[PDB]
Amino acid sequence: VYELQVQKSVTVQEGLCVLVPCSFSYPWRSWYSSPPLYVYWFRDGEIPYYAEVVATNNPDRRVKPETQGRFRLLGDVQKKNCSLSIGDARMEDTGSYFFRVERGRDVKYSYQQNKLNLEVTALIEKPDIHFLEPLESGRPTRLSCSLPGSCEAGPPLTFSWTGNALSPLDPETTRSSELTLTPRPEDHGTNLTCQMKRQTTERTVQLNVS
Ligand SMILES: CC(=O)N[C@H]1[C@H]([C@H](O)[C@H](O)CO)O[C@@](O[C@H]2[C@@H](O)[C@@H](CO)O[C@@H](O[C@H]3[C@H](O)[C@@H](O)[C@H](O)O[C@@H]3CO)[C@@H]2O)(C(=O)O)C[C@@H]1O
Repeated sequence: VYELQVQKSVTVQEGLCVLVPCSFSYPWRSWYSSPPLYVYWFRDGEIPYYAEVVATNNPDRRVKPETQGRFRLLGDVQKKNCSLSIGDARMEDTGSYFFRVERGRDVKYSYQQNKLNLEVTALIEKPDIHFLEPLESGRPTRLSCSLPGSCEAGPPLTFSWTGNALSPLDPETTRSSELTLTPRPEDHGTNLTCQMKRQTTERTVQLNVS
């Protein structure tokens, strides 16, 4: 009657983030005496009684400072959902984790047979630059630099574009995610680069000003 559905292993590039679909079941006498349902996600081998959750729906249980903000229980706990959202991954998060349910004095149980093995890899993916593809001189167009599979989980990502085609403008307006520019002819073929840090990921593109 105590079942938990979840893929056993998971992977994420450092700094990025992933969602772990999870479902769970437990016996419920189901009558009016309906006490609160509390769920926890702990690190492997920690004792429910004395550990800080990596994630929990209990508003009294303290959460591991390291996982606060990055490990969140998506979906509805009252609806078999134990899905875990893991953001701004860290090599440190690498490890095993188990899920626990507690409801009333009767329902108490750790799903020790279904641990979640999270593995954090090194960040390879580089940012992205998007636009309409006009590339006409004397015609301003905005660019959108963004990193794939990222969450607004941890500390925001700092932008900064580099290039010779940036001189014809204010060094200030060169920190946003988006950016406009009236491309010049000397900018055509220029090497522009968008950098990102969470408070070495670069994307350098040759400008095609027609
Ligand atoms: C079965 C049920 O209705 N709920 C039990 C649960 C479940 O059997 C268990 O969660 C399934 O994984 O066990 C409860 O007691 C356990 C709990 O106190 C944990 C806390 O650490 O310890 C468990 O025993 C440990 C033992 O202390 C260790 O020395 C050993 O290395 O591992 C054991 C686990 O295999 C207790 O069984 C629970 O609430 O989790 C009591 C529920 O009634």
